[PDB]
Amino acid sequence: KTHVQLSLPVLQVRDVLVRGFGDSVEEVLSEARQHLKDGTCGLVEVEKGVLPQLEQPYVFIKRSDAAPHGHVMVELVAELEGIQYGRSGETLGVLVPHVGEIPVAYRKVLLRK
Repeated sequence: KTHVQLSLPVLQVRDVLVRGFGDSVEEVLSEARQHLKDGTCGLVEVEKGVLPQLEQPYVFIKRSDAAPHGHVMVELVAELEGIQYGRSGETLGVLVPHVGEIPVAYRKVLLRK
């Protein structure tokens, strides 16, 4: 399937134990896609002071379209030292590994895979 319905646990930035997916744009996009498939991917909602508490490169989910079955269509865009790899809509949040942190909410998304 080109798209997969996912429900992503929304984590508070200060709870997050593993604050990024790796060390290159290509690795973080790779790791993010693997964790999304394995159901081991969390979402942090981006506000003032969140991104400096996480590790670059960042992986964002961005709205790819204006929402089947409640699931917002999203795609992945990475960022490293102010350069983005991908072009998409509004940020829904930053992806991080989920290692059992308690979420505050779930974000229903349709991921272009």
